Amino acid sequence: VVGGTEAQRNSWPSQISLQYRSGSSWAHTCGGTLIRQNWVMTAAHCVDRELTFRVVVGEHNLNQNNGTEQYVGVQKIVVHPYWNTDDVAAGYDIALLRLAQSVTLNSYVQLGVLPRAGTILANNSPCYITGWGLTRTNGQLAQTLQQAYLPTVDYAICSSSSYWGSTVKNSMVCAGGDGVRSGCQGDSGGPLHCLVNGQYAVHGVTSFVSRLGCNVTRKPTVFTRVSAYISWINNVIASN
Ligand SMILES: *B(O)[C@@H](NC(=O)[C@H](C)NC(=O)OCc1ccccc1)[C@@H](C)CC
Ligand SMILES: [Ca+2]
Repeated sequence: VVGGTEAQRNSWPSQISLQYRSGSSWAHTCGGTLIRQNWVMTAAHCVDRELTFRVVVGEHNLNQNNGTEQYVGVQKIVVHPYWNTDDVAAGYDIALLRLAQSVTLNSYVQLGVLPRAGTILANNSPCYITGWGLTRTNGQLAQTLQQAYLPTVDYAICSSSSYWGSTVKNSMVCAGGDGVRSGCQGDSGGPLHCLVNGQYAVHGVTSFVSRLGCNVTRKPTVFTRVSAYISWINNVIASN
C-alpha cells in the first residue's frame, strides 16, 4: 500500500498473509481473505509459481510475534480454469486455497463477507485496500498492516482512454487513481473492503497496477470483481 496508514490490530480480521518457504524462512508474497475456516480467496497470479505456501491468520506485524497468529499449510490450490498468466487484462485473476486445517475464529480471525452475485458499486464508493506490500513504488514491504482509503472508479470512467481504456473489463473493480494511494507489489490477492448496508464486504481481489509504478494518477488499482464469481466460488467449495 502506497499512501496508507497503519491499520488498527483488530480492524480487518479476515485479512491473511500468503507466504512461501524461502530458504529456512517464510517470505510474505500476497494478501488473501479468509472466506471459510478452511478456505482462502486470493489472485491466481500469486500462485503462478510452484512453491511451498502457507497462510497466516490473525497477523499484524510481519516481523514480530503478536500473540495472535495461526500458521496453516496450503493443501489445495484451485485457480480459475480460464486464468491466463500471460494475460492479466483478460481477467480471471482469482484462486481459492483449501487449508490443511480449519483455523479457529476469534476477535482477530473472522470470515470475510462476500457481496451478492452481480453487485456493482456506484462510482466513488467508500472503499479501503489493506495489505503489507510496498509502501512506495520500488520501495519495500510494510512490516505492519497498512490501509488506504480507496474510492471506486466505475467501469465507464475506468475504461475511458485517459484511465485504463480497454485493459479494464467489466469483470474488474477500479479504485483510487489519485497518484498518492494504491496497492503495490505485495498487496495482490488482498481485499478491497467497501461499506454496503453498514457491513464491510470484500468486493475486490487486488490484481494489477501500472507498469509505470504503483500510485499513478488516472491508473487506479485494479481488483478482480468478486460479485462476478460467486457461483464459481460456491461451486468450488461445495465440490471440494
Ligand atoms: B501481485 O502479485 C501484482 N500483480 C501483478 O504482477 C499483475 C499480475 N500484473 C501486473 O501488474 O502487470 C502490469 C500490467 C500488465 C498488463 C496490463 C496492465 C498492467 C501486484 C503488482 C498488484 C498490486
Ligand atoms: Ca506477527
